[PDB]
Amino acid sequence: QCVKLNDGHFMPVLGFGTYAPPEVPRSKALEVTKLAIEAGFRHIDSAHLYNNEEQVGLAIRSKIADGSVKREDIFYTSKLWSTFHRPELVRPALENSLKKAQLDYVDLYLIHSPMSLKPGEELSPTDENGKVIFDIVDLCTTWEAMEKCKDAGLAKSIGVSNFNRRQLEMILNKPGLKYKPVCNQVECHPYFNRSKLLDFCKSKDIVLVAYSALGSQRDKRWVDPNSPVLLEDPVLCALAKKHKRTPALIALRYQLQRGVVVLAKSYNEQRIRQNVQVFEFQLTAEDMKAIDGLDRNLHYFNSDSFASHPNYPY
Ligand SMILES: NC(=O)c1ccc[n+]([C@@H]2O[C@H](COP(=O)([O-])OP(=O)(O)OC[C@H]3O[C@@H](n4cnc5c(N)ncnc54)[C@H](OP(=O)(O)O)[C@@H]3O)[C@@H](O)[C@H]2O)c1
Ligand SMILES: Cc1noc(C)c1COc1ccccc1C(=O)Nc1cccc(Cl)c1
Repeated sequence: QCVKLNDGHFMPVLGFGTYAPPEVPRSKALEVTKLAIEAGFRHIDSAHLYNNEEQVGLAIRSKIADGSVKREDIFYTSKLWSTFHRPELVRPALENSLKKAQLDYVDLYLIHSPMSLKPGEELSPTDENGKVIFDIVDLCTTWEAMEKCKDAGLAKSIGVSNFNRRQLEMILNKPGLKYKPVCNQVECHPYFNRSKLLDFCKSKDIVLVAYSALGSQRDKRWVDPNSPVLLEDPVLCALAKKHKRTPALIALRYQLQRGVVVLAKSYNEQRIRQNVQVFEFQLTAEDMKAIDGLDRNLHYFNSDSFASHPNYPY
C-alpha cells in the first residue's frame, strides 16, 4: 500500500510516528517500534531531534534479524535538524544518524525545518538572555548538500518538512537542481488541512506527509490546553459511530482519501494495532466534505519565540 515518489522509489502511505517527550523512557521507543512493525507498519518516522534513533534502529534491525521483515520492506525516515543547515554539516549529521541507528542508508532524509538555528551540540542554542539564537543560511546550499547525500547513497530519497509554498518554490526554482523534494512533511489534520498547500504539492509531484493527523500530543511546552482536542470533535465522533470505528481512524482515513500520506504516533499497543485498520473501511463523499468543513486553520504548534525568524513557514 504505497505511493510512487518522483524519484522512482515507493513510500508506504501509512507511517509510524516515533516521537515521545523526553519524560518517556528511551526503552519505550524500542518496544513500540517492534509492535508497530508486527502490527503492519513499514513506514517509520524518526529524526535526530527525537533522541531515539538507536532504539528505533535497533527495533528495525531486530525485526530484520528474527526474519519478520527485510530491509527493503522498511521505509525508515530521519530528519536533518536546524542546527546543521550549513552545507558542510549535512553529511556528518546523516552519517551520525546512520551510525546511531546502525543502518547503511535511510529511505528518506528530510530538512526538518526552514528556521535555521546556530550550529552546535545544543538542539536549541540560547544566548545570555535565554532567547533562541537564529542563523542565516541560504537553504538552497543546504539542499545541495542534501542532494550529494543521495548521490553518496546514504539517502534513497530526500525531501523537506514544514515548508510553505514560497519556501518550496525556492528549492524548485534552484539553478542546477538535480533532485526535487520527494515530499513535504507538514502539520495536517481536519482542523488544519493544508488544502491550498496540498494542491500545490500535487501540482509538483510532491507528496504531502501529514504529521499531527490525530491532533498532536498536546505537549505543555508547545500547545495551549484550551485548544480544541481533535479527537473530541462531534463530527469525527459521529462518523466513528456510523462506520463502527474510532475518531482517530476517521482522521487517518480522511488523509488517505485525499492523496495525503499520513503519520500516526502511538506508544499504546492496542492503539498501535488499532491504527493499521484504516485500510479496512472507506469514507463516503458526504463524510469527506463533512470533515472538509472542520478546517479552522489551527496550528497546534504555536511559538512566538519562533515567530521572528525570517524563514518561519506560516
Ligand atoms: N516534521 C515535523 O516537524 C514533525 C513535527 C511533529 C511530529 N512529527 C512526527 O509525526 C509523528 C506523529 O505526530 P504527533 O507527534 O503530533 O502525534 P499524533 O499522530 O498526532 O497522535 C496524537 C496522540 O493521539 C494518540 N493516539 C494514537 N493513536 C490513537 C488512536 N487510534 N486513538 C486515539 N488516540 C490515539 C496518541 O497517544 P498514545 O501514544 O497514548 O496512543 C498520540 O499521542 C511524530 O511522532 C513525529 O515523528 C514531525
Ligand atoms: C512549523 C515548524 N517548523 O519547524 C518545525 C519543527 C515545526 C513544527 O514543530 C512542531 C510540530 C508539532 C509538535 C512539535 C513541534 C516542535 O517541537 N517544534 C519545534 C520547533 C523549533 C524548535 C524545536 Cl526544539 C521544536
